[PDB]
Amino acid sequence: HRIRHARPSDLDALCALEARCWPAPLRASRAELLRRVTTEPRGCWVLLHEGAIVGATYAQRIAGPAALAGARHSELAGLHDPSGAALQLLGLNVDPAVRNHDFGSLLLEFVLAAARLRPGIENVVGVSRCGDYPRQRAKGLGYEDYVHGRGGGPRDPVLGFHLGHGARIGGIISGYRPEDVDNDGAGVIVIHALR
Repeated sequence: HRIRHARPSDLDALCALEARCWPAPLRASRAELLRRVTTEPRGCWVLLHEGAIVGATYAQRIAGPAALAGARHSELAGLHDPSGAALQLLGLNVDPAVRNHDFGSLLLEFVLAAARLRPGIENVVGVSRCGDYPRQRAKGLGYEDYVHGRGGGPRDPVLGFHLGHGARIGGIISGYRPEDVDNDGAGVIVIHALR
């Protein structure tokens, strides 16, 4: 394994990794993937396995956790605040063929460790999602109750990824990502406190 900063040359691999991790409606464009790496150059990392980019994390520095209120998924570049006290996770992709390596938790704990070494960063936040909500929507369960685990069943795997490491839920953004039908267009704010 080897983790390094993302470079504009990795764009073809970052798009290839994006296509394996997400279906067509949920894929970032080549322009957006380039927008992230060039806007926050020292805030994006790639994970190399067998000489290939099997993992990628994007992030930008914004004002704080409150800046995500009523934010759309596509209209996120405007939040960039280089003097802000919080680092926003724009994405964390791990190739589906390397899931048994637990590389996902490695990239997350790497970002959390790198953010605690940058002066001024107080929180690592992001707008997560639910991977198995439609099975609960058919049971009558609401999104907010399912997200907060008040339904009785186990926590959502995509949310439990951040909850398991130490993230607390910071709210739900209605209509955050209208093409994310499995989440009813919603988005869950997770907050990784650092101190």
